[PDB]
Amino acid sequence: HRVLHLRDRLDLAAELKLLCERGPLVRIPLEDGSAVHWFALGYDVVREVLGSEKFDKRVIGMALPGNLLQLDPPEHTRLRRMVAPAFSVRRMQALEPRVQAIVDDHLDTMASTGPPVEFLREVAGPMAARVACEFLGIPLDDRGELIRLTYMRELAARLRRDPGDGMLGMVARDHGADISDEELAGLCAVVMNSSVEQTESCLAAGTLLLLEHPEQFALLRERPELGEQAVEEIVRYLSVFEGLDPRTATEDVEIGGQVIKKGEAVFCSLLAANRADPALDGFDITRKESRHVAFGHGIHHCLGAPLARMELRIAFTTLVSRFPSLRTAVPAEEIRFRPPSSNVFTLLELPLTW
Ligand code: HEM
Repeated sequence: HRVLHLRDRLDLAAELKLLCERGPLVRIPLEDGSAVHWFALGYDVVREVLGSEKFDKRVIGMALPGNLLQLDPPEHTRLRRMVAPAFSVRRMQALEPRVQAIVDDHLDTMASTGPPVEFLREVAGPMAARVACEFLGIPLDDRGELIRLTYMRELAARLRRDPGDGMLGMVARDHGADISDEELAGLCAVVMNSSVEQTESCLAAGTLLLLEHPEQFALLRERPELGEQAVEEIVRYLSVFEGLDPRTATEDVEIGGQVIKKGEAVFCSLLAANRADPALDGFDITRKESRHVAFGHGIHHCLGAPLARMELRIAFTTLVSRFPSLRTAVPAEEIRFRPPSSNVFTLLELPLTW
């Protein structure tokens, strides 16, 4: 369903805009009669689908342990409840100064190398990866290699036998016998993946978005208290996680005024839900409350959202303050974005100068 990923730079492609005009829930019977699929395109219907207990995440026509996105209740609940305490408000507050210092480290490297910089590979990527290591509690001597590769079972088993700090230590200390080596390794892999894919892309493309709106780049500098609002507006506008794994109805269920039959698959487009409403779509960090589903909704709602929200706030606020003269080293119109795919949305490189 490639149409759900068609963009014009950061905005929706006309072809996808045209599709959204067909209403927030669109029935898509396959041309071969093999199935009936649905596109959930509106904010309310996407929330209705994702909150419903009447859908599962069955495979339809690689499964890895510790991957919450491939579990349904009650197994999903069992694993999620064991890892959830790593993201409490208490734990992000304890972690904030150390994340601030990691961000400052990478912006120190940037200011010393001097311009230009390829911001994606040289700043955003490493920053996101290093924050992930700190959150996870990766031992210092493993971080360089772990990041270079993005082994995991060997790493997870060793840390499990001697709990450290961070999320992995907490999990092994409090649930050592209830989580296997492969499941702990799977958690580690998802966190690294979500950091070097989703978070890195938000950092790089969000910097571009701010640079394309220099009034707001500067506003965040003069009013850093806007950081939290800025993050919500950035993740809404970017929608780097564009479309979700299908939800299959386990029984007939009425959604958005239509009957989704047992066995039919619903594809939620976060991109469309976040962007298709022309009314209030303009990028504006002074919006006090953003209407978006950039982190999903329901039992699979992004487990890392507290970390992502804190890391992005720290990164963007510090960046605009330390580099008021930042600008793209090429015209914004020349930036390459990855072509339509179910993979995370990202630009391919971001040359910056200052
Ligand atoms: C800007 C960055 C991020 C965005 C936009 C994002 C987005 C999302 C979305 C939309 C989902 C729901 C997928 C679905 O329901 O099919 C999700 C799930 C998840 N995310 Fe994030 N994510 C981000 C960063 C992170 C980070 C930093 C972590 C670190 C732990 C993380 C861990 C997870 C996990 C484990 C799940 C699965 C939860 C479950 O199935 O119960 N993500 N993410």
